[PDB]
This record gives sequence, structure tokens and C-alpha cells, in this order.
Amino acid sequence: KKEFLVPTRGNITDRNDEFLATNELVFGVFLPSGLKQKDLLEKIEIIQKFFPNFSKETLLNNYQKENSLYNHNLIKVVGFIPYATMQPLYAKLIQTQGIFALPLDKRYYPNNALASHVLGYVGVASLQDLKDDEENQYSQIVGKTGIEKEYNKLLQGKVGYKIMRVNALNQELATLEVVLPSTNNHLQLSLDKRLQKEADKLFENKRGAILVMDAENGELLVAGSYPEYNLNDFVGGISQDKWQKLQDDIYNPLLNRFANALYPPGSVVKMGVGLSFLENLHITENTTIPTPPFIEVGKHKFRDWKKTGHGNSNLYKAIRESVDVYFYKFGLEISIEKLSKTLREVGFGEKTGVDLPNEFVGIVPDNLWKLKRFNQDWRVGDTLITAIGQGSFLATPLQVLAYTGLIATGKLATPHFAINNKQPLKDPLNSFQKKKLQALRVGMYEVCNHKDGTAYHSTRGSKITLACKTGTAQVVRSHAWITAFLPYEKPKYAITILVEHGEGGSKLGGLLVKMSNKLYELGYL
Repeated sequence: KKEFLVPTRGNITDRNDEFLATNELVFGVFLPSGLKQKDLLEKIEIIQKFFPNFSKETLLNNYQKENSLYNHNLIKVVGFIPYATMQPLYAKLIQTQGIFALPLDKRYYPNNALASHVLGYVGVASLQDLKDDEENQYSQIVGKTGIEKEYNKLLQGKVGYKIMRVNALNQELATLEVVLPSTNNHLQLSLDKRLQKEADKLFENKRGAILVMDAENGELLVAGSYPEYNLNDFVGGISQDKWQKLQDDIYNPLLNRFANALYPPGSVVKMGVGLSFLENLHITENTTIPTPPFIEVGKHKFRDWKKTGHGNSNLYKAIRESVDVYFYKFGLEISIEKLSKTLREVGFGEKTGVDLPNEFVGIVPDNLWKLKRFNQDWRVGDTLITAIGQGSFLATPLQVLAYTGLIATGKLATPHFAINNKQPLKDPLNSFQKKKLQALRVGMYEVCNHKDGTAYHSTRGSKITLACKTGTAQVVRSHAWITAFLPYEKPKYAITILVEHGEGGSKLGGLLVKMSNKLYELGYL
């Protein structure tokens, strides 16, 4: 009756205990390391006769990896046999000289690509990891991206292993007992597997990102970066080829588009700019100015999204019909310092503070930044391009999401996955600003619900009342934003949707409606 230190790792579940990440128990077949080239092939022969399956080439190959996840110092793993298969042939395989069968509780992702950039994958700990370590983290198995890395310590458990017993008695079958577990390491995410699937359906041929947040605390119900990758491909430690084809896909599936990609926010920053206008200028939301197809400054002319122009327009209307010239005009009057302050406040400067390694911060172009990095001081027209969320203005979908959350509720939520991060709501806006958000919400409600709103024909057939804002980002065909909260009458959720080359905002409303309806259908509303 032999016992084994079986390497295991914690479970990752969705907000309803549905398994996002877990383990399956197998046997690894191992050979002694530093083995003679003549022995090796001979012992490989015996293994494939036991398990007529394994390709003589892939066993040799396996034995020769220099980044195996489960290798010992003096024995190397050549293959992964299911318990069903190993059971009958354990004893005779033990009996053969120089061959070992060791239980391994390896990673298994049941839903494959689902939430791949959220969950992330386990891998062999590298030399640059080890050389940089400041916490006596000497484990060969560690998380490499997303949650796996973020909570590696929690998920790895106390020592990284559990103790199992195998009884290949006089009997002809191997039983398997767990004598000591590795407990206190289940992690529970706020995701809803069911919603994440609807998100996966919505982006079936598309590229970009989608987030659905509880704006009262930060819980991310959905978080997709499309295209996703199939986490299982990384389980034994990624196949050198399988790695290539993930790196060479021109759609770039390794990138996290919701946390680690930048984009101009475009028209979506209009509420925030408008807030700055109200703070800093002798204006109310109801102040009405004329808004031709264009105005000019000196050398250049600044054009409205469409050439008809809009006639007269106040802030409600500007938001409603995404009027570029309103913002160009008052952009002339506002100070970039006072603008960029407003923008930073509502989130666009720094990180949202999400449970993922290396969240990206964007760029809020101000005047102290043009002088430092470049040389000339800030020109007036530069404000105007920033006022409509383009030029050197870059942001993540999370920043847009969090901004939307702030506009909806008055307080900045910290988007997170891990359910047990009490993430207290931050309050960056003052009483006057919170008061003035009221206008902005009505604005956003008009975009979705007033017949001239840009997303009116877009967002029809919605169970719950939506307040939304569409945008486009120019490319460094145009990226399309839609960002929203619901219900309008009493806001709880925020949704942010980015499609690369979706082009507009009145294709995306259909997606907002779809996800919004799937929420009501599953009783979140």
C-alpha cells in the first residue's frame, strides 16, 4: 500500500458554484532522468505496448520537454494516463524495471474558452519568475495570467499537494483513497456562467470586449475578451505548436481586450466633458447654442459627425444626438487643466483596481504632459479633439464601464471578479457634480428612448428601460462603443460593449438589448 504526494490546486467557481476551473485525477508515467539514449527508446517501447495509444514519437518528445509542469528532479513524465485505463495495468507497470506511475490532479476547464482571459492558466514557473521572487515562492507550478496568477497563493493551498493512497493488493485492480486533502482554497467569482455564455453568443463572429457590472459594489457578472482561447490547451503546459498558432492568429486571441487593450473612448466621454462644462462655465445643461456642420479655429475646421448639422442644441440634445460641435464650441472656452481634472476624476486617468495582473491605465492628455514628453505648449484645437474623446485620449473598456457605473449611481465602483473582495465604493465627485449627473442620466436615457436618440431604432425590443451612449473610435474601419446602465428609473447594472470594426453604435444596441434581456430573463431584474 503506497502513498503519494499528488499535486493539486484549488477550484474556481462562478457566483452559483458552477465549476469554472477544477481538477481531474490521472496517472503520469515517468522515467528516470539523465537516461541513456539506447535505454530510453527501449523503455518507451514497453510503455506503448502497455498503453497501445501513445505515439513512440510523442513519448520520446514528452520525455525531452524542458518546460514540463509535473517533472521531478530525478524522474520525468512521458504521458498522462486516465485512471480507468491505468487501474487494470498498474501492478504489472510498476513491476517493470525503471518505470513509474504517479497520481496527478491536473487542471481541467469544463467550459473551455469561456472566460479564458478572466480565469487564466497555470504553467511551469520560469527562471525570471524565480530569480525575481521576494516571498519564498519556490513552487514549480504557478498561475501565469488572470485569476490563476492573481490568487495563486490562495489557490495553491498550504503546501501545493494532497496525500493519496494506492492499493494494488493481491487483487488485480488499483483503488484510490485520499488520506490528506489540500483544503481552504476554493475561489468563487462573481461571474454568471449563464450570462458569460450569452456574451460568447453575442460575439460569435465578432471581435472586442464586453463587461456587465453590478454598479453598487463592483461585481463583474460578465467579462469577455474576444476571441477567447481554450484554456485546456495549457493544462500539461502549452504545446510549443499550440502556443504558436495562438500567437500567429491575426485576430490576436492572447490579448485581454477588456483590461489590457487601449482604445479612444470617442463620443462616450461626452457626459464627463459636459460635467466639466457645467462645473467650469457659465452654463446650465439647458443652455442652448447654435451648432453648424462645422466651426473653425485657424488652420483647421472641426466637423460634426454628419454634415447636415444639428441646428440649436443644449447638453441634453448634444448627448442625445452625439453632437460634436457643442463640445467643440465650449471646448474653446474650457481650460484643459479643468477638463482633464474632470476626466481623471470620473476614472480615465488611473486604474479601475481590478483583480487582474497589470491592468492598463490610459492617457488623459493634459498640458503638463505635452510639455514634458514633447516640447511645445498646448494649442487650443488640441482641447477640442480631446473634448470628443479622440486624439491622444486612450482608455480601457473597464474605465468606460466604471465611468458609466459612476454616472449611474454617483459613486465609483471598483470592478472585481473575486466575490469576497469587499470593494468599498469610492467617492471622487463632489455634491455639485453628483447633482449634475442627473442631467447626464436623462441625456443617456434620451439616446435610447427619445426618437432622435442615436440608439433609438438600435435598442428597440428591450424588457427594461435602458439609458445608453454610443461611440466610435478612430483606428491607429472604426471601433464601436456602446455603454449603458439599467434600469433607468433605479440603476443597478452597467454594461459596456466594444466591438472592433463594428463601426457606429446602431448595430451594437441590438447586443445591449440582448444581454439586458438575458438579465431580466434570469431574474437579475
